[PDB]
Amino acid sequence: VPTVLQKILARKAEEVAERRARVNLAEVERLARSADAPRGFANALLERAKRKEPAVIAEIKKASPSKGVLREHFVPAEIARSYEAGGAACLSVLTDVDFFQGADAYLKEARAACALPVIRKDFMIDPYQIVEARAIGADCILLIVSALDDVLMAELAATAKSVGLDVLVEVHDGTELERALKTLDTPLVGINNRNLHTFEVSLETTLDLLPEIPRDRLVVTESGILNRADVELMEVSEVYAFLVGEAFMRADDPGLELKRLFFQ
Ligand SMILES: O=C(O)c1ccccc1NC[C@@H](O)[C@H](O)[C@H](O)COP(=O)(O)O
Repeated sequence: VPTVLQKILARKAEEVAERRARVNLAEVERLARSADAPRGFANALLERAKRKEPAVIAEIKKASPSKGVLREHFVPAEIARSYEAGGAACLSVLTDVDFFQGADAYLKEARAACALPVIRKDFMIDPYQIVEARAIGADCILLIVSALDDVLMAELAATAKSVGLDVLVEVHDGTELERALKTLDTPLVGINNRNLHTFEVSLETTLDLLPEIPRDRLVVTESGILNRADVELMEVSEVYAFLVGEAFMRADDPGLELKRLFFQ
């Protein structure tokens, strides 16, 4: 529905077709069976959150639709190592090329550089992309409720499980939340505080949904985390899992900014 999302998804269908033409599904499936074992993306968040410790998914993002270029000097392996040293639980690596100035290679490089699990941050609309995520070494994929009907969403999640990927489902409102909870049993329920129609950010997007989130799910609050008051708000509300990019991409030492926001 969101205009920018429609444009991304239209492009995404083209890119999938183009890649499938060059590398067909059977080959991507062979590469996925051969990849390094998944590192346990959900487990890494769950083991910290259950101890009331910050579970930070640190995001490697060169540019974005809402902000333009976020980091001039962009070396994924170095960002990954800084993130790990600063206390991140997992990484998020944008692999979308035309809207986030990302690349699949950035995920391979970030993952090889550290021992943390990595979510492929991209726009999944086709089982091909899910199998491909595992072939490039991802430990988790992203499903965006705004972008999917329920049957397709269940199908993509089932494809992910069958290649050993964890699933992060992202919602923006109560209607999307209830579709996600009814359709998927992943524990990882991501709430995006950034409205994709206006690009406005509200941390209360997360807080207002907590009364509908079962205790067997883990809330991952996404976007808008910029300062320590934001972190305090979430932790007092018993939100311990975060997806954060801009706050770190604007800093000289991204891992140090992570330590300053979460571990002092
Ligand atoms: O950030 C954007 O401009 C944007 C635009 C269109 C679609 C999705 C978008 N962002 C996806 C969102 O998951 C963010 O990359 C992460 O939540 C990290 O947010 P940040 O901490 O950088 O505000």
